[PDB]
Amino acid sequence: RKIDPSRGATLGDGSPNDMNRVEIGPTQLAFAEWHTARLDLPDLAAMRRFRHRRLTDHVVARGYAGLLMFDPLNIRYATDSTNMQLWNTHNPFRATLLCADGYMVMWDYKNSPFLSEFNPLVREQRAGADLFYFDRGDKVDVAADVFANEVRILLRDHAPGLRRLAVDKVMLHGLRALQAQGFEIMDGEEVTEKARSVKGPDEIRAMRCASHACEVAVRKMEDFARSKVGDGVTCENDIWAILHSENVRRGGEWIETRLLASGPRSNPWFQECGPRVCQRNEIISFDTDLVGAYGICTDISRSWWIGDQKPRADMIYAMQHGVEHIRTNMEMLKPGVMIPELSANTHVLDAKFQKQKYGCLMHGVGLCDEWPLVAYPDHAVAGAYDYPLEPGMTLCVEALISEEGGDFSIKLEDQVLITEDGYENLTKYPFDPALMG
Amino acid sequence: RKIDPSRGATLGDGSPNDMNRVEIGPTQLAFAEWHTARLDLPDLAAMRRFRHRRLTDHVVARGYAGLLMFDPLNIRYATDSTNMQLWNTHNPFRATLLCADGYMVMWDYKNSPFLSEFNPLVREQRAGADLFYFDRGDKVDVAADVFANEVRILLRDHAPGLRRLAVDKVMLHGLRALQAQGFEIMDGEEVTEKARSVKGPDEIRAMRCASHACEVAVRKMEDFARSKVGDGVTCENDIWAILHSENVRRGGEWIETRLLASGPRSNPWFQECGPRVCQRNEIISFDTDLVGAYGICTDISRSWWIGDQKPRADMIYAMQHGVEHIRTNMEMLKPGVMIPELSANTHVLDAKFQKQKYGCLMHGVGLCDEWPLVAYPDHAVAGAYDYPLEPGMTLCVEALISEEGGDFSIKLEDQVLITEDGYENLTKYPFDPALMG
Ligand SMILES: [Fe+3]
Ligand SMILES: [Fe+3]
Ligand SMILES: [Fe+3]
Ligand SMILES: [Fe+3]
Repeated sequence: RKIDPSRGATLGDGSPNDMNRVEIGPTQLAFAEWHTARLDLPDLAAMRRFRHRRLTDHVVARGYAGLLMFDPLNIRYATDSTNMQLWNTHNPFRATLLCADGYMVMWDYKNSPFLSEFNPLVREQRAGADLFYFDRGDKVDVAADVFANEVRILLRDHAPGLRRLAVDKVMLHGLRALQAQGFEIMDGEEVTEKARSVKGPDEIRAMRCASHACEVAVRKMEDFARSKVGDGVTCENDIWAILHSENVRRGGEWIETRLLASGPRSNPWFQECGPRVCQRNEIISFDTDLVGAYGICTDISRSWWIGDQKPRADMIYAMQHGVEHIRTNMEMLKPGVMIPELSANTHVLDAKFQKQKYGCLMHGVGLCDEWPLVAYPDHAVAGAYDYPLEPGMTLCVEALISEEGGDFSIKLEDQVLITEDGYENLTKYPFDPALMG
Repeated sequence: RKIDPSRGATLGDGSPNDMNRVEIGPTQLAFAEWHTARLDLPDLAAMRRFRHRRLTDHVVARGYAGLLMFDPLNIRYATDSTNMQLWNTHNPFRATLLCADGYMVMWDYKNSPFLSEFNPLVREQRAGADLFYFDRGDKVDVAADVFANEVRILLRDHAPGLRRLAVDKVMLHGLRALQAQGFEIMDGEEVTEKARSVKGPDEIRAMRCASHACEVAVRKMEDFARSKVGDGVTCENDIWAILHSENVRRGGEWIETRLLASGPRSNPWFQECGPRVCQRNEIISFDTDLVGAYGICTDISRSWWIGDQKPRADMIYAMQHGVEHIRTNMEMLKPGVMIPELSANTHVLDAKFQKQKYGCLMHGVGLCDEWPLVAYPDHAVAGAYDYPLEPGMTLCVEALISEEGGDFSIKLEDQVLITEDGYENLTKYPFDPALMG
C-alpha cells in the first residue's frame, strides 16, 4: 500500500513509498502543491549525509573527541530523527554522540529505539541518557555515571587519546559525571550553530519546499481573516488557528511563538495572540516563526489591513518604510561581507521608529532561528560575530516599524539565501496592497 | 471595549475585562462552554499567590538562598507569564529568580519587559539573562558575569548569608559565572517538581476548565474522523489538525508529542502522526499530551474504531483489558500511599502485553507531564520516589495494551485528582462503544 502508487519503491525524496512506514514527512497535499509549483524534492539520504559530514568536519577542525547533543533541534540536525520533539525541548530524555571519526550513537527513549533506524548514519540505538528529576527521582547520579562511562568507552574507541567533549546543553548531574570520566567539556552550541550555518544543495531544496507550504498556509489564514473579520466573534486565536491546522495538514511540526496581534495590541510588539475579537479597519500583524515541512523553519512576517476604508496615512508610511528597510538591507547580502559590516551599514530607520525597533536586522534560519544574529549598530557587540557570509547561508531580513506609544506596528520579514554572486529572496508572499497604498 | 460587556471591571477569573489588555487567556468560546458546564473559574491572582507561597516555602524548607529558573515551564509556574514559550524551551533568553524572602525578579527578552507586569509578585523586570551562542556569539562570558553579579547582589539583600542557589537548568557559561560569585549550585528541578506536585484550590478549578476544553476539542476531532475516514484522502495529520485548531480556539498553547497513529502504525507505540491516509475498519489510537487553557496540561489517551464491521475480538479484549488496568490502579489512589506501593500493587497485564507496556502506570501532570513517575515493578528504582501521595496531587493513569509483533495498540489514559478521602477522576471522555463491545 503506497503513499504514491504512481511511483516505485521510493518517493521522489528517496523515502520509502509505503503508507505503513515508520517515517513521517510531507503529506500528499504538500507533495501535490510542490509538483504544481515545479519544486525539486530534497534527496533525504544525501541531505542527512551532508549534515553528518559537515558536523563531523566541525568536530575534527576543532580537535575535539566528539560532540554530545541533548537539544532536540541539534539532534534533528545530526540525525533527522524526531521523537516527541516539544516534550524533548524541556525534558532531556535523548542524546546523540558524534565521535571524531564520524561514528554516531543515539540514546533514545527506553521504549522507542526504532525511531532513528531509518538513518543508518545512526550506528547504535541505546537508552538511559535521561538524567532529570522527573525521569529518575532521587536516583539520577547512578544513571549519570552509567551513561558517562558509555561515552568514555565510545570515545576511547572512536576518538583515542582525545579529552575534549563539546556538549550543547546538559543537566548538572550529567556534567559532573562526564567531568569525572576525565572529559574537558567544551561549548557544543558554537559547534552546532556554525555547522547549521551553511545549508547543502538538498537542505536548500527542502527549504524551498517548506517555504512554499508555509506561504500556502498563510494565504489560507488570510482568506479566512478577510472573510470573517467584522462578524463580532472571530478572535486573534481563531485566525491563528488556521496557520496551525494548515501547517500540520502539510506535514509541519509546530509554531515557536504567539506573534499574531490585532488592533492596538500590536504596539508594543511581542504581545501574544489571544481572545481579542478582531475588527474591521484594523491592522493585523503577525510573524509565522514556523517549523514546517521536512522540519524546516519558515520565519516570515506580514501586516494586513482588513476593512473597506483606506488605512491611516501613518500606516501606509510605516509599511512602505519597512519594505524599504528590508529591501535595502537585503541588497547588502553577498559572500565575504562580515556580519558587523551588515550592522554598520544598515538602512537607518526614522527617528520615531528607532526606540522600538527589532532586536536585530537579520538572523540565521534553518530548523528554527539560528546563528548568526545581526544586531543594529547601537546594540552590536564588538568581537561577537567576526565572520564572513558564505554561500548556502540562509537569513531572515527583519523590519519592525513601531511608533513609541503608538497605535499599531508594522512587522515585515523575508527569508533569503546567500548564493555565489549575491542573494536570492526565497519569500514570494505579497505585501498588503492597501497598506502599500 | 470589554471581553465580557455582561460584567464589570474584571472577568469571572479576576483578569481585566478589556479586549485590548496585554494578558491572554481563554476565549469567549471557552468561557461560554464552561459556563454551560457550570464550572467555577479560577481566581488567577489567588492561584498565582498560592504558587509563589508554595515555591517560596520550598526554597526556605531547604535552607537555600534562592531558586533561579530558566525552564519556561518553571517560569510559568512561578510567574504565570508566557513569552514565546516554545522558542524559549530551546533558546534560554528568560530567567526568574525567587529569593528566600519571596522577592522575585524576571530577566525577560530585551524588548518585552511588559509581559510579566500583570503579576505584581514579579517585583522587577530586567534583561540580559540570555547566555547562549545564538544571542551573544563569542561574547557570552562578559554577559554571564554581569548577570551573575546581579544575582549575587539580589541575594545579599534578600537572602543575606546564604550561599546555596538551586538552578533548574543553566548554560555552562552561566554555571561557571554563578560559581565564581561563590554560589553553591543545587538541583532546581527537585525544588520545582516538588512544588508543582501539589495543586491549590484555584489550580484545581483551572484544570477542570482546561480538561473540559481539551475534551471538547477531542470530540471535534472524533466528529471529523468518523465523518471523513474512508474518503481515501484524509490522513493522520488531517485528523490531528482538528485537535491543534480546536485547542487554540479555546486559548490552548501547544501539543507536546505527535502521538496519533492509525492502523498498523500504532504497534509498536510511539510512531508519530503523519501522512498515512486512514482507512475504514482500523483503530486510530492517540494521546492528547496537550497544553491547553490557562496553560494547564490535559494528557489523555483514547483508541477509536471507525468502520461498519465489528472490530476483531483481540481489539475488544485489549480495550477491555486497558480499561480494567486503569480502573484497578486508580482504585489504589489515596493520600498516604507511597509511590512504590503503587508500583508493587499494580494490576498485572497479561503476558502478551508485558513486553511492550508503557514506561509507567502513572505520572504527575500540571503545566505538562510532571513528577512523580510511577514505574511498573520490573523497572521501579528502589529509593528513587520514597514519598506519600498528598491531597491536591493530580496524576494521569496509563494503559498501553500492545501485542509484541502485533497489529495495533490500545492506548488509554485518564487524569485524576487526589482528594482527602481518595481520588476523583477528572476525565469524562467516553470509551469507544464498538471497541468496548
Ligand atoms: Fe520571525
Ligand atoms: Fe525573525
Ligand atoms: Fe499521555
Ligand atoms: Fe501520560
